[PDB]
Amino acid sequence: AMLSPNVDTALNMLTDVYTDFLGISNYDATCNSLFIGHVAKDPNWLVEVRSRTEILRAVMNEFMQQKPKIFAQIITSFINYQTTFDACAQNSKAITSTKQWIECLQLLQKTLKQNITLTNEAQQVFTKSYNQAKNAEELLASSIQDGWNELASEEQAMVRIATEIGSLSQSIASLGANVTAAQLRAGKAYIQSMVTISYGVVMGATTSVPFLSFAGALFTVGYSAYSTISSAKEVQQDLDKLTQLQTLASEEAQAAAITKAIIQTLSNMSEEFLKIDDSLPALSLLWQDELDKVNELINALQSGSDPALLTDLQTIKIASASWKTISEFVQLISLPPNVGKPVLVNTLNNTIQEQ
Repeated sequence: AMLSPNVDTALNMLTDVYTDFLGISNYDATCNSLFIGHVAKDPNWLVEVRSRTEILRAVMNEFMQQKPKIFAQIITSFINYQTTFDACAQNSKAITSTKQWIECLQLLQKTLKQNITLTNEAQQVFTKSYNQAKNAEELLASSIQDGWNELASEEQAMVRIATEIGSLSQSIASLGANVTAAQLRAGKAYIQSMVTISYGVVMGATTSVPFLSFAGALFTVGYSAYSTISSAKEVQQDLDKLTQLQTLASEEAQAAAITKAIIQTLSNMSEEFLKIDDSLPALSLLWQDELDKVNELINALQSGSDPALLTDLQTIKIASASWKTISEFVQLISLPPNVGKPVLVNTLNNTIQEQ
């Protein structure tokens, strides 16, 4: 236990930070790109969904108003500590008085308390937005449930259409790249492209018309998003079975099934990126661990322990290398990601690029 965290541990946690904040931004983009058409006077349940999705849109836009500041603070926290820590580490043990060691280590103490405070405050932003999103998603679930209850005759047809839509989304998501610290460190470049699925519905069993459009981000390496989506057999298979399943249902029941599947996807991504993949709690405990070790060392040298026998000080120049490696990483993930050309998936069964 040096004055440093385990490096592999810290990088994987920073990778989670970097995928989570990317996920939040893309989720926000998904919320603000959601489009629902008309032709066919809106049923009551769709009037309700339009309003309640708008609330969810507002909740995530409010969070985005703070996300840049929150992300910047995380990056700065690691840049500031490594710089301060590197200044301590240079102290040649030969000519560095114990009073000097105490001084520079107390500057570490000051920064760590800063870092802990700003991390906890950011975590409160997450919990505020998470609870807001959950309440909004509960209103969405009620509306679509009431809509399905107005169509009990077609309930099992709607369940099948919704399931295939969830499967189709999963089949595309399963083509995404695995983002790890090892691969970011090794220079791998991840491409972030938005994939729009345009869900049509059949009118009077005769003509397909647009109903809803929904976009989400897909990460690839090397090849574009279109290259792998257009090449996946599972995707085209899911598209063909969805078309046949939509022939068993009213235009309105088709719409209610699409809407329920999209509501479920929105709810899972908020649960994912605003709570489960929220790594701020683990970030605070990292700083806390370091404060405990620095205060123990400060207490030790103040109270008369012999400095050259305290292992935290014997290894200070190795902990500095760890912090440098960590700071090199946060600067890497601070870059703008690479945006690829978007992909359109239309449920008249075609895959287009640049669209």
